[PDB]
Amino acid sequence: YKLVCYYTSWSQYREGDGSCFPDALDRFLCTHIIYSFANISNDHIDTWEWNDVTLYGMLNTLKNRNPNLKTLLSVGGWNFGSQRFSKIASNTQSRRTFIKSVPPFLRTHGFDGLDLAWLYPGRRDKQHFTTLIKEMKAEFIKEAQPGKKQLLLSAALSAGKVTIDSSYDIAKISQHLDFISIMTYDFHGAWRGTTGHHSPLFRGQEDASPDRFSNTDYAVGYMLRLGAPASKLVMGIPTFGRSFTLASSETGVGAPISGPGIPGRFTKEAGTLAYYEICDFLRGATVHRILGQQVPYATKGNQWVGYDDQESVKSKVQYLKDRQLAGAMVWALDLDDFQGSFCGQDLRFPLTNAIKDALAAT
Ligand SMILES: *[C@@H]1O[C@H](CO)[C@@H](O[C@@H]2O[C@H](CO)[C@@H](O)[C@H](O)[C@H]2NC(C)=O)[C@H](O)[C@H]1NC(C)=O
Ligand SMILES: C[C@H]1CN(C2CCN(c3cc(Cl)ccn3)CC2)[C@@H](Cc2ccc(Cl)cc2)CO1
Repeated sequence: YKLVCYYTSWSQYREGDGSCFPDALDRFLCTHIIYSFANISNDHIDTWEWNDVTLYGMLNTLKNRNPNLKTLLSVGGWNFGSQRFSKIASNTQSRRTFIKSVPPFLRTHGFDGLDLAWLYPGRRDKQHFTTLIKEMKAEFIKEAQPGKKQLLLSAALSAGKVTIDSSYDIAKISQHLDFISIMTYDFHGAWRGTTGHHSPLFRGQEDASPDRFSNTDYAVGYMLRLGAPASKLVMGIPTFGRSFTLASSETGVGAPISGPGIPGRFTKEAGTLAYYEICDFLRGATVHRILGQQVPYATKGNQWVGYDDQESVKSKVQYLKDRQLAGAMVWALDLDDFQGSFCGQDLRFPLTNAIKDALAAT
């Protein structure tokens, strides 16, 4: 199995114990660590943060004592400008300048591959996305062709049925990608105005949600049916929760809300919490395992958060092993309890170690 784990470069700026640099990462935890994100500037791949070159080095030094560890650089992101990617991918000359810029940059900076994070191609970009992936892989084969270790090409793909149908030619891109990470979280399965879990494993109660699509199992089965080989499909597991402010005394799934949850102290983003912030939240909270969805929510006062814990990520690993998938993907290492100081067990990376342990289990 693969355990593909993201590190985000803006996590260095979080206050106090929230600050995360690559030298806090456990070199033996994951098989692949992906650094997010690189820019595209003047149609060339390029750095984003002022100190990316320093942080690239802190990450790649982890391979010194773990020669099996691979690193990739993820280009794009969700505040990149899909308009910007679209223009780069449709223009024949821009696309070639970008492809040609990628292997020198990865070799210069010590990376083993590129992860494409175009979030998200439009219906009008579906074929451009295929062409981009085909031509990028072709350049990687050419660059290695004299006995080099070939660079890896991965892509992070939406788990949302509407985006999958509009944006991706799954069967074609799967032939060229070394692996696909399906982003099986941030689902919006609840009726408008109500709570729901953003990463359920299955639909659960049939008469309680609008659609059958907003869950991990539907997305995985669908992408396999569309032609992604199981041996290339890496299943996303979040180390963050999505939260809501409750509008009444009701606290179950589908309870009325007035808006997103109160921001966490470190991540400062209403509607989201890192897992270590959730560990803090859990003191005084009530935890419920959602029947049929195989994941917990916690509620306290007027707050409600749907998240994954050690038990639920082991169930998700059992699921992916039953489906013979390639492994698990984790967003993100800096949202796990990487310090080991919040989740009361003294253990660093509690959620990602739980995933690692389940993948290794027999
Ligand atoms: C990422 O690259 C883009 C594209 O070059 C940069 O966007 C430019 O930024 C300058 C400085 O703010 C602006 O004056 C230009 O108008 C922008 N150009 C475009 C096409 O948007 C962006 O600054 C880069 N981001 C980084 C390095 O963090
Ligand atoms: C607007 C949504 C965006 N979503 C991202 C999750 C991560 N995902 C990727 C992207 C790639 Cl390339 C690869 C894997 N996953 C892209 C979407 C969450 C961000 C988040 C914010 C705050 C906190 Cl505390 C935790 C997570 C919640 O918000």
